[PDB]
Amino acid sequence: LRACGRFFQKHQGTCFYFGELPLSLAACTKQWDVVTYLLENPHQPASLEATDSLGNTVLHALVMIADNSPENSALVIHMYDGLLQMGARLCPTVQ
Amino acid sequence: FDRDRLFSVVSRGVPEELTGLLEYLRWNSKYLTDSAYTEGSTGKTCLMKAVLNLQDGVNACIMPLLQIDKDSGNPKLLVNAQCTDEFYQGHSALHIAIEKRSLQCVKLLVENGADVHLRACGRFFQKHQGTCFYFGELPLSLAACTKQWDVVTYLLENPHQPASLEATDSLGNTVLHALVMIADNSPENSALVIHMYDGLLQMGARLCPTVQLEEISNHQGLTPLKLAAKEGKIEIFRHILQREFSGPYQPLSRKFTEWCYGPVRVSLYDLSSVDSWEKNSVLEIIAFHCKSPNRHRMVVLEPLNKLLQEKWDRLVSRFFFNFACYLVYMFIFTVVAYHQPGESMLLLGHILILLGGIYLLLGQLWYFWRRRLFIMDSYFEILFLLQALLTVLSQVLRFMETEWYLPLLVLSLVLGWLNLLYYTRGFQHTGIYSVMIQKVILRDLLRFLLVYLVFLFGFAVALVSLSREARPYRSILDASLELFKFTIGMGELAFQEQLRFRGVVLLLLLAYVLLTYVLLLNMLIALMSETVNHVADNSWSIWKLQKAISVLEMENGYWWCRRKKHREGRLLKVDERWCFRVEEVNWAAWEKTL
Amino acid sequence: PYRSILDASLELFKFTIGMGELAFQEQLRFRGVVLLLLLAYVLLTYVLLLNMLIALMSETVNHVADNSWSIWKLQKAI
Amino acid sequence: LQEKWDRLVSRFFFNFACYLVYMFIFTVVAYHQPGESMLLLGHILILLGGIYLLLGQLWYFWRRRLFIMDSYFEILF
Ligand SMILES: CCCCCCCCCC(=O)OC[C@H](COP(=O)([O-])OCCN)OC(=O)CCCCCCCCC
Ligand SMILES: CCCCCCCCCC(=O)OC[C@H](COP(=O)([O-])OCCN)OC(=O)CCCCCCCCC
Ligand SMILES: CCCN(CCC)S(=O)(=O)c1ccc(C(=O)O)cc1
Ligand SMILES: NCCOB(c1ccccc1)c1ccccc1
Repeated sequence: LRACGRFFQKHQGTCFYFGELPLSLAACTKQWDVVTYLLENPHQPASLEATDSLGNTVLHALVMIADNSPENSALVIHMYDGLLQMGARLCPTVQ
Repeated sequence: FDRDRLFSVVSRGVPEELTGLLEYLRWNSKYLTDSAYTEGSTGKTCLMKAVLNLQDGVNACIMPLLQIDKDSGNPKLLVNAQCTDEFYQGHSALHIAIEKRSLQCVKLLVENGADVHLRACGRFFQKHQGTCFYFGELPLSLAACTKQWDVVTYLLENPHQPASLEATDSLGNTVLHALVMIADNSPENSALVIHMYDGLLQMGARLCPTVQLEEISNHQGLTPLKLAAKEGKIEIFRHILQREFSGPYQPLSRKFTEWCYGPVRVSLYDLSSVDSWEKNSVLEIIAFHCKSPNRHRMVVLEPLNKLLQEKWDRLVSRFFFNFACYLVYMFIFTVVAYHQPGESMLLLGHILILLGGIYLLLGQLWYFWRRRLFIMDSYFEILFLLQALLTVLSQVLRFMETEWYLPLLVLSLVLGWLNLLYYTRGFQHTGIYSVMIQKVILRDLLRFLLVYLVFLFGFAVALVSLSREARPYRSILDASLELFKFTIGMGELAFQEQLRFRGVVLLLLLAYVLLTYVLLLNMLIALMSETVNHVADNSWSIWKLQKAISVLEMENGYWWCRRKKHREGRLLKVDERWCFRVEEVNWAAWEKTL
Repeated sequence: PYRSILDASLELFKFTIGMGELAFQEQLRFRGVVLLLLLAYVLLTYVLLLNMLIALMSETVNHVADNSWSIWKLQKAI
Repeated sequence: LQEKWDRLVSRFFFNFACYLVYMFIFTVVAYHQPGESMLLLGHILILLGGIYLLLGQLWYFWRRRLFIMDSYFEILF
């Protein structure tokens, strides 16, 4: 599901950009237990190659929400590596 | 049994020696409240001595002392007796008990009939610049300024005589007002005052639910929220604006969170006594009635930051229309000044600057009449008045055909162009840049001028007197002018052979040079010392204060047309209040919450 | 003196370069007032120089010398 | 020291006022140096005033002879 309202779009104002997918939302918020289950559940697994209205994937969304603060950047990097490493299991043929 | 023996035994705390006191009082038909047993210096009674002389927390002499007075048939009460000195008027034994931090004595006095509403209104307790201790004037207010929870609850809910949070002192200050005044901006002090503020306010919902403690106004007409704005105490001022509670004490909140979604929070802020629609509001107090240096930091808080921003956006068109009308008026002024001796347009131009001068004159007179109660923030308001007065005077002089009309017209043109800095505050580009001129730049320029001009006169008189004998400087005005040319880098320092004392005159001119250089370096050093100890963030807050003052003036409209004030926010049930929705996004705080 | 804006602008600018001719010109009827305007221009201009000097001064204290090496590398990178 | 200053603050300004009067006479006489009677009276006052400051400062330095920039104005006076 793609939440593409003006509140979720990135702009100068009252907004919360996290990408537009539940997988991207579960990645911007430091929620490991949610993000793995969404990716490897047997009912309907999410795909890291999914893109929002701007074409941003999960890795692109993490970059945009990443500040230069060293508390924020540590979690974004750790989330970045974990999603990238787990992507080698679910979709090895996709870079 | 005289005063000296009685004062000694109560100090030593030996009830066994107090046996003969009752017999002596009955024999002489006297009471403990009589002037014979009170120190004439202040009016201290025998009970007051006992409370300040404590052992193990309870003075065993107090109880026998109190029951003796009851047996003595005193028409007054020793417990309710107060001092009579000018400095310590109204001081009582109950005040001493709370000060000594001894709940047991406070329990003892009220059980025997202590009046909890005794008002210590002496000069020592009144707030003034000097040796004083302002805590309000009631024992309840004293028990609140001192962090004594156990005392303050018992005084409020005791079955003998319960105190009331709605009680007021000589200035009309309640318990909440007293906490505000004694509240410093230190973050150890402000934490206890806020915690005391919430606790008394919450407990007030139990003892007096029908009474709104936050809306009680003192003799100055200020609520506890308005008093914090006037006193410039931002730390407690911020908490009241953003006060939020949950559970049974939810109605006591002023900030109601509507919905929170990640870093984005939506909160309904109460605008009661805050919106500028009502007279003597918090916004008006900060801009005009407040005089603390913190008033620029209080206009950037929420909801004031968004409340003033929305007012500015509505009135930004009025600000530029006012700016455009001033540019047109000054464009006419400049053209008429230049083309002063085709005559019909000059006459029309003279009329417009005459009508314009009256318009600014009446506008500024109306402003100062409204500002007469509290008057550097009005720096341009004075200049806009002077430009109007000189323009009116110049046009009046032109009617009388006196030649001095032209100098006044030209001085008005100079002042009018300089008044254009007032409209730099309407743009973020120019507003922030022009902040650091009135605060430091303009003040220290005056310091150098006054000192330098005095000794410019001293050297000018010296040069003229010394140069009067021949082997230049014919008067003070001339000698002042030549001496001033050294400052502008055009001073003619030459060995003038026409003077008999040619050598000495050069020495005076040289001595003036380095002595003046001392003044420039001192001024440069003075300018230099505040730049290092300066915060760039203050420039943004000071500019917002300048816009805050501006929007409040335009809300009143023009002097010739008073516009109806529009109330901000909307009436929303939260118990319905005129709340103001504020949308706030904070990634840093949200991530720390995760 | 001061026959036009271009002339009057030039004489007023000479004060900034330290060559301003501040004299009591007897040829003018309002000789006293003209001097007051010239004097008022001097301190008012000095306010502008000091404000600019203060503005220049405030970023030097809050400056990092390491940025100069990185900015130069960006210039070479471009 | 604050209570001593409050008691002697009137003496400080009286000393200041006497110096302003003395310098006002000094400035007038210096300017109007070559009606002659007032100039002669003005010359006498600055002569008597000069001796007064001379004797006052000599007495000060005699008492300060044991321990001598804090006396910067004492030298100038
Ligand atoms: C568009 C053509 C205008 C031609 C010139 C007319 C005279 C204008 C006089 C003038 O300079 O007014 C300035 C004023 C705004 O100043 P302020 O209140 O911001 O001053 C700030 C001080 N700190 O401006 C106003 O208040 C608005 C103008 C009102 C015009 C109608 C007047 C009707 C009178 C009966
Ligand atoms: C009111 C009219 C005065 C007319 C001028 C009279 C001469 C005054 C001379 C003068 O300048 O005295 C200054 C002196 C104070 O200096 P100081 O001790 O603070 O110097 C500070 C140095 N650091 O002042 C005093 O000591 C007080 C004046 C004494 C007047 C009576 C004199 C009687 C003599 C017999
Ligand atoms: C109009 C906003 C609707 N929502 C926000 C999403 C942008 S919401 O998801 O319905 C929501 C969220 C949180 C709370 C709450 O914290 O009380 C209530 C409602
Ligand atoms: N070209 C427009 C420049 O605007 B100014 C400006 C622009 C951005 C930030 C700060 C200021 C400006 C110019 C002169 C004096 C004061 C401010």
